[PDB]
Order: sequence, then structure tokens, then C-alpha cells
Amino acid sequence: LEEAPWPPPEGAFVGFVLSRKEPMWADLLALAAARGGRVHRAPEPYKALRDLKEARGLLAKDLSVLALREGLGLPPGDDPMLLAYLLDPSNTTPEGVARRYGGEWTEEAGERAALSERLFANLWGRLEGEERLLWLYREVERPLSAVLAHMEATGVRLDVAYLRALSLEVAEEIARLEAEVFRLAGHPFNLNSRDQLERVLFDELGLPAIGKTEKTGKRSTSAAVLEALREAHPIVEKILQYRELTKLKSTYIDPLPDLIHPRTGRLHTRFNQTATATGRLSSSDPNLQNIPVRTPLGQRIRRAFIAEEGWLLVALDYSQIELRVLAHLSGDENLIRVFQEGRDIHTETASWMFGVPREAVDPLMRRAAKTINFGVLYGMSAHRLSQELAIPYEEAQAFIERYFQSFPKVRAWIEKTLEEGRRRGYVETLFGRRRYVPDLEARVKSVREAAERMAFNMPVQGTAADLMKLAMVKLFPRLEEMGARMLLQVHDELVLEAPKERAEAVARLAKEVMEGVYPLAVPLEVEVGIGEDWLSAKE
DNA sequence: GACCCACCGGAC
DNA sequence: AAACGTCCGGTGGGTC
Ligand SMILES: Nc1nc2c(ncn2[C@H]2C[C@H](O)[C@@H](COP(=O)(O)NP(=O)(O)OP(=O)(O)O)O2)c(=O)[nH]1
Ligand SMILES: [Mn+2]
Ligand SMILES: [Mn+2]
Repeated sequence: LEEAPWPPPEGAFVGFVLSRKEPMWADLLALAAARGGRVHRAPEPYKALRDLKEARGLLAKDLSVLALREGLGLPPGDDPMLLAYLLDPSNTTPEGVARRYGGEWTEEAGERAALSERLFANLWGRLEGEERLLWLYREVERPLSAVLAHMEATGVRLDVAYLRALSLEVAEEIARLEAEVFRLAGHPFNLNSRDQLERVLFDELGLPAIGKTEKTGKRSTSAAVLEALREAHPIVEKILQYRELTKLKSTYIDPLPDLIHPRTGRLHTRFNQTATATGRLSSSDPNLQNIPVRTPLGQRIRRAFIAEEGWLLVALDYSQIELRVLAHLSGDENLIRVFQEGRDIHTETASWMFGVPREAVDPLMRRAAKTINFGVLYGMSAHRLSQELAIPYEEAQAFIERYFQSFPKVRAWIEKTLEEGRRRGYVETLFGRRRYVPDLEARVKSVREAAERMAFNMPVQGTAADLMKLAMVKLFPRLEEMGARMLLQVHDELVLEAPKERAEAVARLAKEVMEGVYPLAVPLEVEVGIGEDWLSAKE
């Protein structure tokens, strides 16, 4: 490209280099723009940001986030990564997209700007005629990038002193459990090393090996194996407790307080828009979509996510979302009637699992039933189900039979989806988002059947993702006009932050927007709560 | 110091 | 572990 002086003309493609991948923490090392066969390189990147009207190019959202961090309203526009991701969601990184559609991802701003230009032209042309993918781009993914940039730059408040105190308490309990393990083993070793633990459990203590690991064939020490051995030796129960506490301390309690940003005083995740095979978002650096919630200690961690003073958190979460989606996609009359009658299949599975009235189901029980319902739906074996429910093999196989007998149109939909996936090579969501699954025709059965479970999961999970994304796009301008913030997305859940005096109005409105995002053959119901902390808002 | 591999486990 | 799916991250073990 011919070099031309900064600034670039309006509408040019942007290229940029960060000192590190996280835009909230990155130094902007270089900034360039390309257009009309010309490349423009900025003498001072920070100053030159003020010249741009929007971020148009590869990884546009990251540049927009850094602009917001600097107090600049620079919205993200076109991003050929989003085009590539709609054509094939295995298009997840710039390195791969470049090597597929006509360029090379380097470390220089100007080359990245020129690459963004050539890649947009090529990919936009590949979408000519793909009307449904173009609708998803214009109506969901491109506007969604702007919502996500604002969420990333806003962040979430964390009770740091709380988590600091909690680390010290959890350490004390870890030390006691460790001493108990070493004593029950008769000697110390590195309880964090699964190799050392394997030798101690299965060679020294002679416990029976339940299963083996995939690539190296070691005797597994997974929670499931230990669950199976929970009564075969008292040490197992203690190892299960040690694993729980060390997992939560090392992954959440200790690292999260060290990620507070100095200028915002808040914690900033990244919402990756081209990272999953189904159209879900992902979250990283840190992942705020897998914050603990299940166990009592997990709940204490979740309580550390709090509202700014004078604000409240609002948490909203679709009810039984993939089951409602399945009802719509399959057309099963029986499953539809379940939701038109206000029934709860997680509660009903819970009542059967634990043999208690629906009134007696607690959150820990409902979660367990949740895993059963989706485990069975997406192809869990009677063998594993027998082990999860702790019932005879026969009684687990009888549950899988009843489950699908209740909704006969579902297996019919599974087979039509797989058959169409074999013919077309891809499966698709309600909105036409595609996932290519060529192993539906694999000649090795185990491989093929794994591909089948991925293939008919995708329309259900991806439709639910499409609906959530569309709701975010519709809800975001309403929130800005009410003075409220969108903070987090957790797949079928939003966490908002609102002025105390407006929290109730925001909760009501967000619930309506979410439930009415796109009418299906069943109603979408959204559970909403308000609190000073993430856990209390979910109650 | 950066990176990889395998496994293990958090959430939805 | 096992014929649930989708992700990301810590640890040990290892290399360069
Ligand atoms: N395959 C699979 N999908 C899962 C699993 N857990 C969650 N999902 C998928 C399927 C779920 O529909 C979706 C959202 O998860 P939630 O909000 O935690 N549960 P839901 O919406 O069903 O029930 P309610 O909100 O009334 O508590 O994530 C699982 O173990 N397996
Ligand atoms: Mn839900
Ligand atoms: Mn949820």
C-alpha cells in the first residue's frame, strides 16, 4: 500500500498493536488505517485515537474497549472476524482467518489495517446471497460488539477485603485437610500432583482403579472416580474436600482481588464473540461466566460481586431455556403443554431423584436434576446415569426410556437434524447460524456418535444463544436511557447495575424485553431478583 | 521467562 | 470413567 499521512479518510479500516491481549490493561503500541489503496500510520497512537469515528477492522471491539477506558466514545463497526465466524464458527482467531481468506496476521499495525481491508472485501463477498447470515450480522453480531465493548469497559465491583479475609480462612481449612490426608496415607506427598496421588490411592492403599485417562492411560483420580470410592476408604472424602477448597482458592479467591483496575476500581472481563462452535459467547481474563455458586464456599465467593454504593445488582435468568427452545424446535405437543401449564421439569426430576415433594426441593437438588435432564437429553448412557443417580443399571435405563417416551417428537427431531446434517454438512439454529459437522459421516462409530451429540446439541444451545444476544441488543439502549448498566452475560443470564431509585423499574423492563425477545411456541419466562450482591440478586 | 500437554473442575 | 454438550484456567510435568 502507498503511505499517506495521518489521519485516514472516513470509513477506513483500522489496525493496531497492543502490548497485551487484554484491552483494559494494554498499552496501545501502534495504530494504522488503510483505505483506497493507501495506508496511514499514526505518529502517536493515543493521540491519533481521537481522530477515528469508529473502529472498523479485525478485533474492532478490543480497540473500542481501550478507547472507552481512555474516555473516548469510539464504537466498533465492521469486523471480518464476525463475518468469518458466521460463515464457519471454527473461524475463531485472526491467524486462522488470514491463512484461510487471503493474507497473513503479523504484528504491525499497518499490515493489520491492510489485512483487515482485504479480508472484509473477500468475506463480505462470500456472504453475498447468505441472507440469513447477513441478518445475524447486521441485526445481532455487529451491534452486539458495541454492547460488549461497554460491558468490558464498565467492569464489576468486587469486595476485595472480604476475599482477602476469606483466603486466610480457606488456607487454614486446606492445611487441616492436608494433614488428615498425609496422616491417613502414612506419609506426606504433593497432594496437588495427580501422579503422586494415583500411586498413593491405587498402589499403596490398593484401592480399585475405576477408570483410566484418555491420552496416557493413567488410572484416573477424577472426582467421579473418587465419588465411586467415597466409602472404600476415609481418605477419599478428605481428598474430595481438599480438591474443592484448593480449586476455589487458586482459581477465584486469590487471583481475582489482584485484577482490580487502578483507574476504575473494578474487575474487567473480556466477552469473546468468536470463540464457540454454537454461537455462545465466552469470557476470559478472567472468566466471569464460571464464578462458583453451587457449594456453600462457592456462594461466599459469589457474594463478593457487589453493586457500587447507591446502586443495586439486577440478575435475570431464562427459565429452563434449552428445554423451552427444544419444545419450539421439535414441535412436541407434550413438551409445549408442560410450559403452557407452568410446570418445572428440573423440579419434577428433582422430586423423583430424591423422592420428596416439589415443595421440598432445594437449590442443590434442583441443580443435580438439571444435570440429569440435559445429560439424558443430549445422550448420556444408562451406565453413567446409573452411577450419577446411584441406582441399578436397570433403573437408570428405565428413566431414559420414560424421558423420551414423554416427548416423542424429540427423538424425531434429533433424527431429522442429524439426517439434514449428513446431507448438508452443517446443522443450524432457528436463525440460520451454522455449525459444520463433517464427522457425521465418519466411518468409526465412536467418532461418528460423538459428532452426532455435538450436532444436535448445537441448534438447541445456539438458538438459546441467539435469543440472548438479540435481547442484549434490544435491552442495551433502554438501559442507557434509564441510567443503568449492563455488566455481565452468563449464557442465559444478565447482571445489570442500576441506581437504587430505578432498580425496580429496570428489573421489570429487562424482564419484559427478555421474555418478549422473539415469541416462540412456548412462553419464555425470566426469573429476576435484586440485591447488593450477585448471590442475593439470584434469590 | 514463555510455551506446551494432560488432567482436572468451575460455570452455563 | 462411563455414548450429555459449550467453554476457560490452575497445576504438575516438561521443553526451549
Ligand atoms: N448439556 C448441558 N447443558 C447445560 C448444562 N447446564 C446448563 N446447560 C445449558 C442448558 C440450560 O438450559 C442452560 C442455562 O443453564 P441454567 O440457567 O443454569 N438452567 P436452566 O435455564 O435450564 O434452568 P433454570 O434457569 O430454571 O434454573 O445451559 C449441563 O449440565 N449440560
Ligand atoms: Mn436458566
Ligand atoms: Mn443461567
